[PDB]
Amino acid sequence: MLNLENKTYVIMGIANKRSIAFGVAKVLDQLGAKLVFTYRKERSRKELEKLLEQLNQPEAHLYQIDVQSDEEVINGFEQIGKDVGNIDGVYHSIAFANMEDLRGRFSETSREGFLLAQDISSYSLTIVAHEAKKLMPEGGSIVATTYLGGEFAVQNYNVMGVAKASLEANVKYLALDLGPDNIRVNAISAGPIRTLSAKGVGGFNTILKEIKERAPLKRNVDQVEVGKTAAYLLSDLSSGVTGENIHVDSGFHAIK
Amino acid sequence: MLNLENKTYVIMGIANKRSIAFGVAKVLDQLGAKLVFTYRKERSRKELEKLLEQLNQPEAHLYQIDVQSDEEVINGFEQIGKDVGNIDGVYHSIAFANMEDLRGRFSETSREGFLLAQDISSYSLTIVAHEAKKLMPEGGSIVATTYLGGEFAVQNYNVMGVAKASLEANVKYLALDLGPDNIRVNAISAGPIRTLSAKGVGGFNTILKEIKERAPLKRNVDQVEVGKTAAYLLSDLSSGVTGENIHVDSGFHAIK
Amino acid sequence: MLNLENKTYVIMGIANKRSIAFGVAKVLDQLGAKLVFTYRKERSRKELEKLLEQLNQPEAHLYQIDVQSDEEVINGFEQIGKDVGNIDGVYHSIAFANMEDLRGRFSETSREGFLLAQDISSYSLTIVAHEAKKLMPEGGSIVATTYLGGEFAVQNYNVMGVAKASLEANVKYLALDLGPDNIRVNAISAGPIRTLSAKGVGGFNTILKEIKERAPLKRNVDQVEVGKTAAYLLSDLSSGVTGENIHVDSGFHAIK
Amino acid sequence: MLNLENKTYVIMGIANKRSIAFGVAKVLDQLGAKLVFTYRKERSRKELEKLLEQLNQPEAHLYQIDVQSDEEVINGFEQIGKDVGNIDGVYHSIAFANMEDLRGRFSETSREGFLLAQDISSYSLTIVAHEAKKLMPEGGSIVATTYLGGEFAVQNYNVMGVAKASLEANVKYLALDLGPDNIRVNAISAGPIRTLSAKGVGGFNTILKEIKERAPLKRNVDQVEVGKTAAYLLSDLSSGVTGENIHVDSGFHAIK
Ligand SMILES: NC(=O)C1=CN([C@@H]2O[C@H](COP(=O)(O)OP(=O)(O)OC[C@H]3O[C@@H](n4cnc5c(N)ncnc54)[C@H](O)[C@@H]3OP(=O)(O)O)[C@@H](O)[C@H]2O)C=CC1
Ligand SMILES: NC(=O)C1=CN([C@@H]2O[C@H](COP(=O)(O)OP(=O)(O)OC[C@H]3O[C@@H](n4cnc5c(N)ncnc54)[C@H](O)[C@@H]3OP(=O)(O)O)[C@@H](O)[C@H]2O)C=CC1
Ligand SMILES: NC(=O)C1=CN([C@@H]2O[C@H](COP(=O)(O)OP(=O)(O)OC[C@H]3O[C@@H](n4cnc5c(N)ncnc54)[C@H](O)[C@@H]3OP(=O)(O)O)[C@@H](O)[C@H]2O)C=CC1
Ligand SMILES: NC(=O)C1=CN([C@@H]2O[C@H](COP(=O)(O)OP(=O)(O)OC[C@H]3O[C@@H](n4cnc5c(N)ncnc54)[C@H](O)[C@@H]3OP(=O)(O)O)[C@@H](O)[C@H]2O)C=CC1
Ligand SMILES: Cc1c(CN(C)C(=O)CCc2cnc3c(c2)CCC(=O)N3)oc2ccccc12
Ligand SMILES: Cc1c(CN(C)C(=O)CCc2cnc3c(c2)CCC(=O)N3)oc2ccccc12
Ligand SMILES: Cc1c(CN(C)C(=O)CCc2cnc3c(c2)CCC(=O)N3)oc2ccccc12
Ligand SMILES: Cc1c(CN(C)C(=O)CCc2cnc3c(c2)CCC(=O)N3)oc2ccccc12
Repeated sequence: MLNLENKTYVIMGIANKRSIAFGVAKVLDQLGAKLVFTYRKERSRKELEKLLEQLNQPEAHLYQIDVQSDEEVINGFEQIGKDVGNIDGVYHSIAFANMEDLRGRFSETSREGFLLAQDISSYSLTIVAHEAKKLMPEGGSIVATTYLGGEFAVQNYNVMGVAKASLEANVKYLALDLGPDNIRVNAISAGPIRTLSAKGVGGFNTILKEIKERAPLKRNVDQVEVGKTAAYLLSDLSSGVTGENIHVDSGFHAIK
Repeated sequence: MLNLENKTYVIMGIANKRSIAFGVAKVLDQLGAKLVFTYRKERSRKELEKLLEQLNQPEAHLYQIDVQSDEEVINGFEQIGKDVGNIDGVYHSIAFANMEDLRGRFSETSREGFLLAQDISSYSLTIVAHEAKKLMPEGGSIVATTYLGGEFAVQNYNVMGVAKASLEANVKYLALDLGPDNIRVNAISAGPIRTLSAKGVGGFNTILKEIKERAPLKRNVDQVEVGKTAAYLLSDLSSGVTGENIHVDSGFHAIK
Repeated sequence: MLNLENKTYVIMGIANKRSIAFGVAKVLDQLGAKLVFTYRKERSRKELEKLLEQLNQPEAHLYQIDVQSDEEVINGFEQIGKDVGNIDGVYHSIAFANMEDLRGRFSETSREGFLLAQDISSYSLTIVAHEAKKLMPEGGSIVATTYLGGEFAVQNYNVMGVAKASLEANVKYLALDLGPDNIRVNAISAGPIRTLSAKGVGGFNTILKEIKERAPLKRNVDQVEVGKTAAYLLSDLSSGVTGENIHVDSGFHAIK
Repeated sequence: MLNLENKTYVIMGIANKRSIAFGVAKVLDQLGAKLVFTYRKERSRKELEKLLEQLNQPEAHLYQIDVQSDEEVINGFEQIGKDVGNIDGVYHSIAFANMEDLRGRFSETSREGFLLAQDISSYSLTIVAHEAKKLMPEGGSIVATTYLGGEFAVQNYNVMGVAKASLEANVKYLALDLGPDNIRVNAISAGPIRTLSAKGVGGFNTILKEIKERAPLKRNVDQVEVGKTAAYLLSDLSSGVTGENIHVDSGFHAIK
């Protein structure tokens, strides 16, 4: 159990050493997995290669995939299959909204900002799952990252809250559709973590303080803690579990 | 309480006599409310006028608003304010997805089909709320229609399930944003009803049969039953209630 | 709709003018309903009679029923049926735990304290429903009062939180069992209100302050607001609604 | 990660080879854990010893603890601490209701039957947690078994449904109370499994058939699958997770 030595996972959404998806990569790597990484723009390839040398993987497998492009997602997973073969799962950690939409009054959200968030943060999972399934003929596990703001209205989270609720339903619909193909689809609801996606978010230290003061474990979580739950979900330990959303958040989801 | 004689409501999404929104109109009308109706295309105006004569309203207030158009939503509510004055609330009953997306494997959903459903079925509430609030300077109530498929993966509901989950989160975010303006925003989760939106949906009679056999009240609900709950939500009876999703479904939501 | 003139409701759990159940009584009374009141101990009868003269009911119908006694519940509803006839519904607002259990560490709860809370705060609904149904041969509506602490762990609520979760499940099981008899069973999740049940609860003003600062309506709710939702639930306006838990809490349930 | 060689767990509620808790024991045992077993009555000791020889544990640690007795729970965990030392966690799989209460109309449930179910199926976790914490001075993990009938009204589950809702809230309150002591408390919501607790349950094969036909994985789960999720929850893989209820049910919780 949990020896991932002959398993291969595609990880999407690493930006830097603080990325939640890099906590996932470190844990899967320590368990022996072969890892494939995707990134949005060619400008990020070098820093990502360099970051990933930390894992000492025998081969650096990196692919430019902008999930806004059908062509890039299809072509990318096809190239992954040609280069590395079939895979055992996908870790999805991609989200975006225009910054102006993460501070406004939500009622002022533009149509374009709303659809943009849905496209990147929710639809991306659907097309990734369809293309990744082609590499998983004997089944596999797909995991997406979410936040409690998809379950409750959190101040400022605004359009991303609606995008995460969409993502969370996307996970259940994919679980239903792909279950017969022995592909499980689950989410991790991570507590707040200081990453690049916290940059420009006002009052972020106040959010971190509230968890510390109120959550059952009276502390915040980190990327490795999300990564350990991701290993469980990506592995056969979680074989009977699908369409689930596991909170890795020091118990915050359970209190009011 | 519940005398709606000096109140005005805008109702969006009546297609015909079987529309859920027409059950809402009949109940509000019987309570004495003045009603304003919107419709998508000019081709539908005459049948809608004719249908609405059944309510014997002293004045027929009807406006062409395609919620896919920012201009039409802004201009429409502005014209409503000029013609009838301030309003007390809005009933939103608008949803759409391409039919091909309501029978597929969900994983095969196109980007365009996904975003289309989000645009009409979820974003429409956001822009309607922003424009309607301009007519509600002393506050008001906004109600949207949803389905259990936004909370759970239901077979075939597919892209509409993700759109309804988005709508349901939209309701909570709007409730948070507009609460300080004394505007409440709530949803009704209606059980299945044979309307125009059931047309082409395979196995619809099987869905109706399952409710009859399994729901606590052992019967299906109707449009007037949704309308009675909509009156409660649109009126001051529900003054302490916002961001809520009330199931009008014979108890089906409560069983498994 | 909502003319309750030829309807009779039994209200259980009024202690004084601040009781949530008295907000319910005032609203139902203003709607024209005939009301029957129960109370635990004979010592409370006079103050309750006096309090209830405020409603100017043509007849004072009051019954001593300690819900810990099967005999008193059976005999009480039987006497109600003999004196007033069949009823249209029951409003249940009864809860108790030993004070020592509402401040402890929850893990230190005694077996006796735990079972006491379950007995009064949850089982009471089950036996009341069974005895009340005998007075509702053409159907009716039963409503119970709950708190968000039954859905989430709230500090200090402790054994009452477990008792309310039990009550909330009791409501769904009763809804399923009694639905075929056209008896609906629902809960109201009231926000915090300064009543006799807040007495001795440390930090209660802090709880009230958090709602004011964080809930969508940025204010606390009152007993009349709960009473207006109770009228909706007790009346035919809510005819398609059962096993539901409606939050009357300024939207607090919808945020995090 | 997940090497449980220097860890000790107490497992409560094994009846025979089909017990969910025995699936838990097999998985933890294969991971290298030392196991301690409890049982209700001395009559069961021999069959349990014999069953447990299958695990080839170097020492057979078995204790008679009837969770209805405060003395037996306190004395039992105290004896466990004296014999084996500190422990790393507890797996709780104990439930009971009178059979007459699992087929009735729920509204006919006796006070004694209701409280009995609460006592064994819910309060037992509270006292076990308080006594077990004494053996976990550096922290630990407590896991309880639940069923979807604690979240929704399932036909016939009746008083056990209310008992499981109570258990599920018990888990959140314990998580809050014990979090500062670095003790995590979580539940597993297992899908239906043919065990001794299915004996006498009418229509059990129909329940199993519905999962197979409707759940995302289109199959039922087994005791080992619950055991693998229990290993995750009992180990440090789940370090940021508490007050959670993980569904091991082929995705059934996610559909309607
Ligand atoms: N940071 C937090 O507090 C939490 C974040 N989350 C969620 O976790 C996920 C990842 O968050 P992060 O905080 O680790 O984000 P960050 O470190 O900024 O990584 C964002 C990645 O998302 C990528 N990304 C963003 N947009 C796109 C796109 N259109 N196509 C492809 N990738 C895109 C972004 O470029 C970048 O990856 P690449 O460098 O591989 O491209 C997101 O889904 C986020 O919503 C959940 C709970 C708490
Ligand atoms: N029928 C059912 O089983 C249930 C439906 N619902 C929901 O109820 C709402 C209304 O459903 P309905 O079943 O009454 O739908 P229907 O009678 O077909 O009315 C649809 C309306 O939605 C309108 N509509 C659709 N797309 C658009 C658009 N882009 N802009 C403006 N209006 C649009 C459509 O034209 C039409 O109204 P107008 O004739 O006023 O335009 C929808 O939100 C639907 O998702 C919920 C539970 C159960
Ligand atoms: N106060 C609050 O913040 C909230 C209370 N609630 C709930 O509302 C319900 C009523 O609360 P309250 O705050 O109005 O309580 P209070 O005004 O103290 O009334 C308590 C009643 O509950 C009665 N009661 C208590 N125990 C028993 C018993 N064993 N048998 C019969 N009645 C019992 C108590 O005596 C008394 O009524 P009578 O005077 O009619 O007997 C309770 O179920 C409570 O848990 C919910 C949300 C917020
Ligand atoms: N079987 C199923 O379909 C499911 C069961 N569950 C739950 O799983 C748990 C265990 O179920 P099981 O189906 O494995 O039950 P079974 O194999 O009959 O074991 C019951 C144990 O619970 C014990 N038990 C029962 N009552 C008591 C008591 N008062 N004190 C101490 N132990 C008690 C019973 O004796 C026996 O253990 P011991 O032989 O160690 O004593 C229960 O909490 C049950 O509610 C959840 C989902 C699906
Ligand atoms: C917590 C929390 C986060 C972290 N989190 C859970 C997120 O999901 C962040 C998602 C995100 C998506 N798009 C952008 C940004 C963040 C900032 C930079 C940018 O230009 N676009 O973001 C918030 C935004 C507002 C309020 C709270 C939060
Ligand atoms: C129930 C139920 C409904 C009713 N319902 C709750 C809905 O929300 C229907 C929404 C809907 C949206 N767009 C379209 C259609 C229906 C049919 C005609 C069309 O061209 N587009 O629709 C289903 C579709 C699949 C499965 C179940 C259901
Ligand atoms: C809010 C809130 C309440 C109000 N509420 C929702 C309740 O349900 C109160 C229930 C209650 C039950 N039994 C007793 C008392 C209160 C105080 C007096 C007594 O001797 N026993 O009580 C709390 C107790 C602790 C923490 C928060 C709260
Ligand atoms: C599923 C399912 C189960 C399995 N399950 C999840 C359970 O939790 C069973 C719990 C249980 C508790 N007490 C007793 C029994 C079973 C049968 C023997 C006895 O004398 N008492 O039990 C049901 C009972 C009715 C309906 C469905 C179910």
